[PDB]
Amino acid sequence: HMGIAEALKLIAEALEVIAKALLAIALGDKELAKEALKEAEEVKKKAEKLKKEAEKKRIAAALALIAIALAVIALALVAIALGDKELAKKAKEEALKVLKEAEKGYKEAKKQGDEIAAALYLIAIALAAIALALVAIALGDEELAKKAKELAEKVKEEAEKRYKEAEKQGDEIAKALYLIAIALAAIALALVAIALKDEKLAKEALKLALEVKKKSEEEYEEAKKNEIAKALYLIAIALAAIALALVAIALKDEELAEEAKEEAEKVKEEAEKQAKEAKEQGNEIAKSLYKIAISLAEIALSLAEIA
Repeated sequence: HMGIAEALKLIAEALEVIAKALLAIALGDKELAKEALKEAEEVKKKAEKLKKEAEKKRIAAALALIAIALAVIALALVAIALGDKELAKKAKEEALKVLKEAEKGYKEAKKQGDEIAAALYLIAIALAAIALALVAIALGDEELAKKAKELAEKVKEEAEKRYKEAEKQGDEIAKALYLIAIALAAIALALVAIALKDEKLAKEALKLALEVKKKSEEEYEEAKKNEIAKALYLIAIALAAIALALVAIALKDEELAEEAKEEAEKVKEEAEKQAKEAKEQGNEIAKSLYKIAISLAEIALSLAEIA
């Protein structure tokens, strides 16, 4: 309850560091990169702290690890911004450590039958593939991009199958979290297409993002008649807009970049509206998630202007 809210706060903070690290890449602004770097290690330390507390007491532990994975992603971006091979190699170590913690926590969450914690660990696995995809870009590592690609395909196939089993359980939060995982899988694929200069894989990631976008939009109005599953469907839509912008970057397509930017503006409006409503009614976890959705729309806009 309280440990969940601390984790969501940190996840929001890390998303702000990622937005800053992204802008530093666009502008070549190294002061911005050093700044984000200090913020991302502050976040990772606080997140590494909350992960021990929640384990020594499960949903907040996976949320703490998500924050760690998001901090590691900001590290990989800063390494791209500064051209720092040492930092990239540090991000590689940090990401594999996340991948190990998220594979173990995912394994026992399926045995224990904890559907939300499993969906949350599966998300952290997808975050690890994203981080590895960025380390591949920084280092020029083809084999690491292939490792990332194979990771993202496993997440996709398993999130799709576990999503249909959450439809048969009436677990709408897990249904949203598995949609988010498929959206993160599309993000990892567009990054690997960028890293490999691969056009067929970007066309693949594009078909995947459009599938998630259509499904998350439908599930969002269905949930509108939860308030948490509602905000999670919005996050999924924001994450799909991020993948569209990435494919607009990888294919050098401007109509796709305009379409990605227009969806990001649409989600932002809806999230601001919903967050206003959740604030007045005291839906603190929902307000947190709508906050997270605005952050993701901001990241999508950054990429959309880079394209």
